Amino acid sequence: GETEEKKKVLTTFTVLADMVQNVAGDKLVVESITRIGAEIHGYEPTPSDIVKAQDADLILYNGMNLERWFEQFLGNVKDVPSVVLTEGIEPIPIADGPYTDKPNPHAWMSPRNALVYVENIRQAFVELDPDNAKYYNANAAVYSEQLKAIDRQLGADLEQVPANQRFLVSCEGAFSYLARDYGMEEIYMWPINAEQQFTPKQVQTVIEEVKTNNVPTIFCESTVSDKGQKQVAQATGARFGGNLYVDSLSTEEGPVPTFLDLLEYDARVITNGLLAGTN
Ligand SMILES: [Mn+2]
Repeated sequence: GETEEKKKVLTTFTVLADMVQNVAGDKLVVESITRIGAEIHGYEPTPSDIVKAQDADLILYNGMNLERWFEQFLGNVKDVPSVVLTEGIEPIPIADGPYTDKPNPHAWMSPRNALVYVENIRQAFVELDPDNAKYYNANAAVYSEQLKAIDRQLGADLEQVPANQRFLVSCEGAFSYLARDYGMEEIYMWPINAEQQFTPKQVQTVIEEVKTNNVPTIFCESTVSDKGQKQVAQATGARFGGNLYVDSLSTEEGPVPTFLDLLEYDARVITNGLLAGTN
């Protein structure tokens, strides 16, 4: 009597992938629809993506319209349970552009929020695989504990840059939750990823705001263009920080190979970017 196989949980992108894989341990086999630095807001699902979902015992997604392409994707697969890892989180509405004041989906950029992400991942696993409950709870318990610990570090990290200098300018406004948590003023080229290609007025606005605040370093993300941000960089003298990570982790090489890494790093390169470097 063979013990049989392990459940297949599918997730929309690489960040959620690392989160779930940390609550599943070796009990479940986790897979992610998208591969590394890919625009996840409007990714087009290949046939393989469709077939996977069909042969997956559970599909976990962010919700809050993060993966605009989900509703459709899930539409063409029979009864494969689906749960939104975002349930419980009180959203921050979008500022402008299309999706005017709809929910900002980037809630996982808030360690405080990441905790409810992990509770829901946990709950779905005990129902999906009741036998391995113990493990999932032991995993989540350990995982939750690290979130809290890094949360302390994040807060103790950003409070360095004085209150009236805590300006986090970026490409997409994905760091809104991280900003609210650690009292920062956000400055972005566009609210959320959409029709996009942004506009010269959006970059124009970013151009003045940086000046009306003397932000020494400005960043962008590893999933969107940097052609727009750099302009504001070499036309405002602000130092162009590298890429911050939100909608996708990185490789085994490079930084941000794990979500927890993602938090420590983003904030770490943010804190010292707002410290010196005006001229
Ligand atoms: Mn995004």
